[PDB]
Amino acid sequence: VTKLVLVRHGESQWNKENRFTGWYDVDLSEKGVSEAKAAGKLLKEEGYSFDFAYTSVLKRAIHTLWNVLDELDQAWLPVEKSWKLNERHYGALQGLNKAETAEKYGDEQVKQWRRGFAVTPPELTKDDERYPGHDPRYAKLSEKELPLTESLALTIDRVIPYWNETILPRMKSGERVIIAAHGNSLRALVKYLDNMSEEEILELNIPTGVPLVYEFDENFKPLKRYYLGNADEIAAKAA
Amino acid sequence: VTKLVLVRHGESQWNKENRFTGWYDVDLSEKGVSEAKAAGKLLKEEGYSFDFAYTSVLKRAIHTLWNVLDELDQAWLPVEKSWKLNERHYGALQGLNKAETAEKYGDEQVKQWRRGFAVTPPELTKDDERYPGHDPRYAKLSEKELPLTESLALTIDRVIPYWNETILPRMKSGERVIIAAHGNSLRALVKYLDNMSEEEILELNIPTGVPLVYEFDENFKPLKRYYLGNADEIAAKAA
Ligand SMILES: [Cl-]
Repeated sequence: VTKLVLVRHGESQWNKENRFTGWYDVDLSEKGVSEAKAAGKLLKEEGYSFDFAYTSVLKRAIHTLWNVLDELDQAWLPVEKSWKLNERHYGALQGLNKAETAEKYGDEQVKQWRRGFAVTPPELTKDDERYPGHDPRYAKLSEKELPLTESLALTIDRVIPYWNETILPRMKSGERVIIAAHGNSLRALVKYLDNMSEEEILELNIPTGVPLVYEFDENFKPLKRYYLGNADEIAAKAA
Repeated sequence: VTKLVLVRHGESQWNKENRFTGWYDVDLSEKGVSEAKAAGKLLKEEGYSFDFAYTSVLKRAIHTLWNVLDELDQAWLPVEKSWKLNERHYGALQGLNKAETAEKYGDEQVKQWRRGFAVTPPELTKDDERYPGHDPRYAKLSEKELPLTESLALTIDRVIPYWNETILPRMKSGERVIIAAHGNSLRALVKYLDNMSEEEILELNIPTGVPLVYEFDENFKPLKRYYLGNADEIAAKAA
């Protein structure tokens, strides 16, 4: 049995401001730093250690991973940082306040923009300051890879091949992997591993700062998955 | 003209205790964290940015690099962490107090153990708790690669091939490199780049927390090297 550990980052400064974030590279709040450190200490105490780590190119995830690795005394671990694990891109909604947006355009419209499976937020133009093409960390991306907007469906289209092309082959080689990433790139991955429908994934929100452990059989079929930590605290956070 | 930036980490807790450190994985003090952050801010203000970073597997160097990358807003940068950039291994002296050692064995003997070019500190045995073979981050090393002790000469024997086999080819490919490392692994590299003799390198101490910039010609021969920062502060630190 091979284990995989997933961790969603904690509170960012834009979560405190209630803003759509997407690929905007906002930092963790002090509270989200504390959540990362608590997750790493809990992993140590439950006896987990790793051989390799994946994360995104967004600092709220990278800093989560760095804090977890420090609590494990594994700052030396090999790390790969990939845009393919980035949060869903929120198009022209990036930076707007969610409550103000719901007031101006309607609650139902925001519910569709946030959670309709293949519904896309309104698009950026390439001349917008927020277009990823202007940012040096995406220098190697093609037009087609640079998003103007993403739904969960489009997020799935880029996270699952990376899982299949890169992360899963490394696990098959016997390496113990940790992934530190984001709400919708982890909803994408969990939808796939758990064979969930569109209707099922609609309801799922992964709790922040909570280790999610997958067990895989000899054929790398998932056998079970579970959270580490205080059950009442975690289940509340998942709501 | 291609540029390379070197940075030595700052004060560790064992530097404050005046202890031989070597491969012992001690953390930065608050003062050494501040030095890392100051070096990164200075690099930003002087207009430097990077495409790739190398460091050791020792957290005082890794944490220096992480703080520098945060000040540059390049936490997303690809990082390679290699034991081949580790500090010189201090053998059985690791953990001892330098002043107590000089008292018990003599000042001249400690001067030879610290700085005789090919003089080796007294050796560990493989059963010692400090033997690197017991530590998971060296799992892939051979007996021959696991040190019992190192002189500067032996440090050179492992740092320069890594430069020639790995770092320099990446620079030739047009990538802007930063290296965050240690006193004697950087003395090894500077001896080589500056074509210094044994007598010359004896005197050289690279100041901590100070960007050292190399310029390379079209044939990757070094053309010049210089420090960034306040000259009086740096020259004092170099003493
Ligand atoms: Cl890293």
